[PDB]
Amino acid sequence: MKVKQLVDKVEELLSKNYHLVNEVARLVKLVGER
Amino acid sequence: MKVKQLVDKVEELLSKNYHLVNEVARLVKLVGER
Amino acid sequence: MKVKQLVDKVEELLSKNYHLVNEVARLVKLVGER
Amino acid sequence: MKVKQLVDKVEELLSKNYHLVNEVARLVKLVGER
Repeated sequence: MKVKQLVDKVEELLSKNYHLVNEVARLVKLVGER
Repeated sequence: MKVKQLVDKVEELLSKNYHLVNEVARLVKLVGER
Repeated sequence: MKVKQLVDKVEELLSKNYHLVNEVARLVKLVGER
Repeated sequence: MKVKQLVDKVEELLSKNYHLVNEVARLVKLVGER
């Protein structure tokens, strides 16, 4: 199923973005608190 | 429903991005006043 | 159609996270200088 | 919209996301060598 495969890929994309946004939030916190 | 749950997730990440971009802008302005 | 709407939102998120990460790199360089 | 349009877009997003994840890893390493 082409659409099911695409949605699987979007799900993984969204998990990767959840984690990278957390990483960025940490960097931004560290700069703020120097 | 999977697609709806993924839309909820992207919306949460869009809001988190919004506030981080705003925080970075605040910090750049402050650091530039040093 | 739910999938195309999800894909557009993921595109928006990725574009905004590119901007965020660009600005974080700029901020990190700035705080090292200033 | 055709399924093929969505598949091609999601492939583009996956490649763009790959580089985003790698840029965040690069920044996390740089900050961690504080």
